[PDB]
Amino acid sequence: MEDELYRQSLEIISRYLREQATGAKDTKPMGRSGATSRKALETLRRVGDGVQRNHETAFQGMLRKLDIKNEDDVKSLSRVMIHVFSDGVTNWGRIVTLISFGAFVAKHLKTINQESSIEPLAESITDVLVRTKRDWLVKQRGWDGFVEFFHVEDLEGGHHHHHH
Repeated sequence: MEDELYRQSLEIISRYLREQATGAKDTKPMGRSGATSRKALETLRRVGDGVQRNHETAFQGMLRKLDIKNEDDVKSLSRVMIHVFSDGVTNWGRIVTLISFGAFVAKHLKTINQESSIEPLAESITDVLVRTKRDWLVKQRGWDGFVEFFHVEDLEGGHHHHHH
């Protein structure tokens, strides 16, 4: 029921959530795009951790009244995930914030034994991503554009904001 682009992104996000949940690094290969998914994953984990550090005090504020006890709560998280992009602006950092918050909830899920909820949660992250940022993903090469924007394997700058 997915797209090729959906499966690749789903795999990347799925791994990061499982790694954060298990408190360790995973062993699986990267989905579809060997290099793109690799560079995307390592960038996601390094910057996502930082986002969690500064945002943790904020996320816990909602997480306490959320507490996912079944997939239906994840379906509710989807509504929040949509609002995470409702800023109107671009900011690839929000893409990171989406996946980072997903991992932040995922680690809580494994803590409460709800690991089965983590995977459909990762699908929810990818679902909203592909639902609203579909065109941006392919047009700006999403993951390839993500790594240059945050300047990991980049040597130019990535930043080139133009409004019209």
